[PDB]
Amino acid sequence: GILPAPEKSSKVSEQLKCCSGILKEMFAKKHAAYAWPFYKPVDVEALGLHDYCDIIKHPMDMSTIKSKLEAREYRDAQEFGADVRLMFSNCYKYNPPDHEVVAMARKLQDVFEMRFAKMP
Ligand SMILES: O=C(NO)c1ccc(-c2csc3c(=O)cc(N4CCOCC4)oc23)cc1
Repeated sequence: GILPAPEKSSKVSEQLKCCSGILKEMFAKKHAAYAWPFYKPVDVEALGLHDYCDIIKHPMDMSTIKSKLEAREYRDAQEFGADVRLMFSNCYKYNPPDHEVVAMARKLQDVFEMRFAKMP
């Protein structure tokens, strides 16, 4: 009489799974030509990015987003899409428009939005 056993069902498994294959596709060798910088966290030291810490308050990398997935730390794809768009925005936030890394970020983001938006 009380027992509701109610909840927005799983399916999000199918989301986070689909959110996966995206990233798995995002790591693809064909997209390597512009995905490789974003594979691992930016080495401000090795890259000498003196002010990247003062600006990028919440840096993100594809490797970092990948770990949260395996950790089931993402509630849903919207959380998942946020870290990704968090990754790019930093590329946009830190550097000038005409820079190459932005161009690499954009073509990578283009692949993302297509598969991402075409989730059911
Ligand atoms: O040379 C490399 N590996 O051997 C390398 C280079 C760049 C990155 C990278 C990924 S994201 C990101 C970023 O946000 C801004 C910047 N810059 C802003 C100035 O132009 C050159 C760099 O470096 C990155 C990662 C690895």
